[PDB]
Amino acid sequence: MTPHINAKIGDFYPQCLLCGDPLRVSYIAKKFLQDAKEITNVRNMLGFSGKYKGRGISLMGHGMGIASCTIYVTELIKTYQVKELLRIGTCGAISPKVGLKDIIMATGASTDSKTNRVRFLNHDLSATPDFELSLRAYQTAKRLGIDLKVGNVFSSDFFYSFETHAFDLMAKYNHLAIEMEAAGLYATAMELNAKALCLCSVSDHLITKEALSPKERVESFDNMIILALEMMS
Amino acid sequence: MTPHINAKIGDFYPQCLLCGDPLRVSYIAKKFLQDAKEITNVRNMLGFSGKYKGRGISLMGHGMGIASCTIYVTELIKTYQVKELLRIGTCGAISPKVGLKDIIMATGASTDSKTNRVRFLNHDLSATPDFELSLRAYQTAKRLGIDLKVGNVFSSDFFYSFETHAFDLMAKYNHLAIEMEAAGLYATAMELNAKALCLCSVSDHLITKEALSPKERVESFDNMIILALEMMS
Amino acid sequence: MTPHINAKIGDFYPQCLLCGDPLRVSYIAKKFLQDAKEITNVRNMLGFSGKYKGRGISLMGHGMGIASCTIYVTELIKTYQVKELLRIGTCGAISPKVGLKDIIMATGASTDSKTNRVRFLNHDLSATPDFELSLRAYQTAKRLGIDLKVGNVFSSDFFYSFETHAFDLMAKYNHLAIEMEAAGLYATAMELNAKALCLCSVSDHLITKEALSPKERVESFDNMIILALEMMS
Amino acid sequence: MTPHINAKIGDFYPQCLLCGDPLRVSYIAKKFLQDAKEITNVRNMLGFSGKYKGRGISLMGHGMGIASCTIYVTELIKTYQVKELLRIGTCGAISPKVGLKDIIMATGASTDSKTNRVRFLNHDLSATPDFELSLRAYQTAKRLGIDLKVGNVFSSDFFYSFETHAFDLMAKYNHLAIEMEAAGLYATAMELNAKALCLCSVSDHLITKEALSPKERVESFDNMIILALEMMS
Amino acid sequence: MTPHINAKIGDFYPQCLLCGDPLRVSYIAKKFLQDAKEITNVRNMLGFSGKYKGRGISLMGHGMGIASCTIYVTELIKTYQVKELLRIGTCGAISPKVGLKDIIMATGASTDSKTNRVRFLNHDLSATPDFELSLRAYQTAKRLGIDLKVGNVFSSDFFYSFETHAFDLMAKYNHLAIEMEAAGLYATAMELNAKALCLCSVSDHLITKEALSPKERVESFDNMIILALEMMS
Amino acid sequence: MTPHINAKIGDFYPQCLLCGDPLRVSYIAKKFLQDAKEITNVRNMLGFSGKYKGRGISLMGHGMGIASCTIYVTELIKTYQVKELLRIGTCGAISPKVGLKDIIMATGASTDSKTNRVRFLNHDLSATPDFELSLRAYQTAKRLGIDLKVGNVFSSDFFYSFETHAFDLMAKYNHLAIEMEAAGLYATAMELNAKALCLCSVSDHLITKEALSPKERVESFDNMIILALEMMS
Ligand SMILES: Clc1nc(SCc2ccccc2)c2[nH]cnc2n1
Ligand SMILES: Clc1nc(SCc2ccccc2)c2[nH]cnc2n1
Ligand SMILES: Clc1nc(SCc2ccccc2)c2[nH]cnc2n1
Repeated sequence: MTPHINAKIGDFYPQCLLCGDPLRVSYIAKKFLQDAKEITNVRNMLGFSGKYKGRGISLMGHGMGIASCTIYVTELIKTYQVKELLRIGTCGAISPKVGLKDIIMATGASTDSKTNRVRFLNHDLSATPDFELSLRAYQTAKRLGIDLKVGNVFSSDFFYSFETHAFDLMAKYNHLAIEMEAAGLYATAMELNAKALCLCSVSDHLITKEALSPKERVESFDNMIILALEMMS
Repeated sequence: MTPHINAKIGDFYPQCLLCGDPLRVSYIAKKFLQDAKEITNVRNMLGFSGKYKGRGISLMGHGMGIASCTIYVTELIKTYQVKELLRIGTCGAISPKVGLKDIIMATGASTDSKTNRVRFLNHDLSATPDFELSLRAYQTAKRLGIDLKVGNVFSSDFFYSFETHAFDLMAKYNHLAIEMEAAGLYATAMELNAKALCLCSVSDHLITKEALSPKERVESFDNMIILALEMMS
Repeated sequence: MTPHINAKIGDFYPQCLLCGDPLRVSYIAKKFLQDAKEITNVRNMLGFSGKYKGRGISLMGHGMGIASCTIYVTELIKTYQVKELLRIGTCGAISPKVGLKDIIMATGASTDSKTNRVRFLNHDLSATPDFELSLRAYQTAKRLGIDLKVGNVFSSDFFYSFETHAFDLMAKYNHLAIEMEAAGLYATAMELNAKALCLCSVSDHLITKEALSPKERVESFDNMIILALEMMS
Repeated sequence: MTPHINAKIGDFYPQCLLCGDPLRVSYIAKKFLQDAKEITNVRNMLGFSGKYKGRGISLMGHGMGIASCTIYVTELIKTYQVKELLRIGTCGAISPKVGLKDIIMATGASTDSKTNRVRFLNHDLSATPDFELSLRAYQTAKRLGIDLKVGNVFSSDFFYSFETHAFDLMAKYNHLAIEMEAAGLYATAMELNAKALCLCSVSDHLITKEALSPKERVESFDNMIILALEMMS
Repeated sequence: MTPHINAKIGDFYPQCLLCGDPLRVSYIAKKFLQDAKEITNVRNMLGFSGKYKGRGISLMGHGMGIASCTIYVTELIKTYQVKELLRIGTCGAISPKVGLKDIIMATGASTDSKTNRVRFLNHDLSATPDFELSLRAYQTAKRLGIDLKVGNVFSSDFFYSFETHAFDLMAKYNHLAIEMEAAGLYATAMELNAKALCLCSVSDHLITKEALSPKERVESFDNMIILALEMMS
Repeated sequence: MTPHINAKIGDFYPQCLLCGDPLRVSYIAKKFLQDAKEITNVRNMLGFSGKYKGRGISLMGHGMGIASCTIYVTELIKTYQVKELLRIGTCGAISPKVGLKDIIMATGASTDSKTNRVRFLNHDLSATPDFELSLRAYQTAKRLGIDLKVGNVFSSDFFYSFETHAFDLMAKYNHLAIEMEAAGLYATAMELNAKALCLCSVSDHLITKEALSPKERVESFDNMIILALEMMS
């Protein structure tokens, strides 16, 4: 066991879906998995293992922000032997190319965090997902007829940004939305030689000023959840 | 009313005790408060309002990491009108000046985060608590017979550090322990003109490798809890 | 029409293949294109327009280094209306996952340059290629029987590195090879909403010290050239 | 002896008051100490030892700026065995919370200097005073009926700032005034395990545009001087 | 031989003139040198050796940007034994002190590159030329009656700057013009204990909006070329 | 008229000689000037005006450190209309190219300070002297039979360095000696369009550990003083 996960070694399948919200994770387990079992619950951060269309898959909450996400992903890889990590989170749209509830695949995660400079020689680590997972997401979305939006996200240490004046510049450089964990997921999976990808659905729109309720952030994104389950089967 | 808290405006008392672990918040509510009511539970991050010696006291979990802590503290101040925020938690000791079950009061929080540079003109923000609250902590601790250890902590973006070789230098510069949120708590409270303080309990020494027993950990944390509840009376 | 290119507006096809060495551009024009016409030669940096399997294709040299590459790519997009830019070249391998005559597709370009910090709010820009172009490269490579190696490259301001001790850490974080322009190609193309990609051929392994023979180098580079010309068809 | 102090070892008492201006130091010796002796004068930087209410106390000039202050404080601690260092300087008010000639106690010293990044792993050192000295200053001011203003100061390498547009932001983050040495005093005393505190009286007001003459900067601050002498007795 | 120069050891004279444009180098060889021989041509980057007034002198192209220039200068010094390197390039005027086609001697080369921080402890390397070469240029210009403008240049990684709003500030700090290689020439020659100087003629004026054609950038600067040849004889 | 200088406007001649030590300024006034009058003494930082060979010459102390030097130099230029500023002092040699009683002329001043980044867009300012003044120094030194050693110095915020292991790298890059103000003198004078230069005398070699005798130190410094006074004639 680890300080933040109280499952047994082997309780996790090698493929794991992730959300920051452990209640979205619980929602997915109850609605979409067969024979789902809760396998961890330290700090109320739930994780589960179950089956989708006969294939074992795990689910795990990763909390909010790069530091939190790095903790759980690090332990999932090094202790629990997880090989493929698919984040399915929420994000704030800053580009006019996307609308509320669109699903974005993050081809790269820019950041205002210092974590990657600390990791990577004080240089610019371009944090990126595994290409095969990215390809699988693209192909599965096409097979399902889901309009997958593809581009960079900006992973911030701030939900309440001090730099909103810079969002248009971010969008000009192909950042479709802002969230807070992808760059940490990506850099941890690069560190540890694991396969990771980040999808996020648009829960807030900074141009149109739209925002979903907390309940809607759990329940409104079945399309992104089903996309994730299909690509992992 | 916010994406991360679903309490009604007015549910929070203006004095709030915070922990990273929402189950520790739950423990405090059930064991130490009278008439405790759960008031928020988005993302399983529990908060409560109750009374201690007739005085209204709120409790809120804030998760792991500066970014997570900054979300909750910002919303508590700006939406729920919280005025005093007392963070309690455990911390890994790195200084020979502290030992097991010591309680540290952080009069400064250094960091490897980029957040305060983003907040503060790319310069060095000295992240400090409210002085009156620190004085209140010192006077209450003396009246309870607690020998408070006072110094800096180091707030890291990394639980699994890449710089363990630097702990000794940290200790030389009067950093007694490492944790992961104090600098964000303090910078947010300075931004927003609120009173904040961080106390942390030594259950593990990262240098000597000494660790408390599980019943000593419960006992040590209860002493902290009482110190915190007494200074909010 | 620009200080560095003396072609007439309209001389460039909207799809352009790029190399750092203008003599390699010349080699490609004479060996692989039909009706090739030299269209620019300022500073001896040659560019050409010709046809491959009836399709119009342009070629342009860009010199060595992010700053040099950014000049040419900017002018090609903004003045000559180039829309797709495929960079091919050699790169020094640093990862045990690649070997001699492997072809790498860079889905991210890290850097020791300050350019992307200057472009991007002093934060970390994740410099990434156009996803559709990368997918086109992967599908074309499979149809030609090429096993494309996909990962990051590190774009350095230094040919003669002062940080050779850091190559292993670079490789750990999924940097397969080092070159000197991809991060600038990618950042310029994101700035200007153009589609860009970088492929590089392994003729030298900087770790194992293995090197191709001069006829193997020609042979390896021709395979790249054909892959590039086929994806622009 | 040291390059910058020509006193004998043992000439300094373990408690020392500091000013940047050696003529304020001389003023204090003549007006407030019994049997004051000049004990050092290299570079015209005067230092003294004498008695206040029967208790031995020393005085020393530290010149202007972090670099200058670091030199004298370093030598006072390592060669002359000084244990408690109380800076009593001047500062420029940037916050509407304070007026001309108010006395500020610096709970922390933010800075635009690079010295603490050079000292502290290129991270953010939150430079802070010794808590017991801070407490003593608070209690002595109360006993004397002095209205001690308490908060952060910003220690700058610039008296003539290039960033006056940022002063309101500084004040929002609880920086009451700007001066040029506290962060260096604090970081040197943290380095060397000594007790330090910075008090400063407001000699310039950046909101009301007030400014004292050079003579007034020596002679107008008896209240802060007497506060210092009382807390050290 | 080196990867970027295919001359024999000894083909270069110890004194070498440099331009970024290998066609300006070729122009000088044909128009001004006796018995000029082309001695290198990798990547179309021409170099020559010939005689001026009986004295052997070499010429070499260095391409565009600090990274490119660093490659050729490094190899010229370490392999080809070049002792004195005189850059005679072009630049964009940002100061009202100079006009189109003025000749500037760069007493120092500021930069937005990270290369010197990577070279020099992450501190500020003030990149400067050899004083004796500077003196020789001053004296030769006086003997020839050429009005040599003297001050700093700013060496940028950007020809198309994202910071034009800062050019007036640059000019205030005695930066007469902007170019892209001097800081790299200067830092490489400091690294390797060689003598270097940068002269540049104004080919673009950012205040008056003037700009020369590509042909004029080769042919309009005989005065700077003859100055260079005279100081090296 | 300023917080740090109490001379009357007009008391300063437009040519000023500067030293960090005000007692050295005093020494020069009494030994080398005619009709010397003390004109300022705030903080014991003495300044004088007198004549040398009938020419009016001012002297001013500037203290230790870039921040201290910048205060005095700014006030001298902006309030007292000083136009030429010649700094003389001692410096610790770090290069094998210089030895005891050599005099160095600093044609560049590197630094570990953040001041020039704050002044100059967060980029690298190459801090350089006025060229005409440097030429005047070189011509006067030759006429007096002095073999001036010309190169960079390193201006540090630290007298007691934390980076002594880096002195050799400093020396490699043509830093002949270390001192603590030249970069600030030079940056202030470039900001304000004044002519400045720094000469420093080698009385200590920080590598070889050789040191002058106290009478050799007086003798060496007098030779400097005469060189300075002669170039201001
Ligand atoms: Cl950093 C980030 N920002 C947002 S919207 C920020 C936002 C804040 C205030 C007002 C409007 C919008 C997110 N929505 C889901 N994940 C997210 N991550
Ligand atoms: Cl950095 C600093 N600034 C000031 S007022 C700066 C100031 C400069 C120009 C005009 C008005 C005010 C101080 N007064 C006493 N100590 C101090 N330290
Ligand atoms: Cl960085 C640099 N910039 C310029 S003018 C830039 C410029 C760009 C766009 C429009 C007007 C001017 C140069 N001219 C010769 N060398 C040079 N180096």
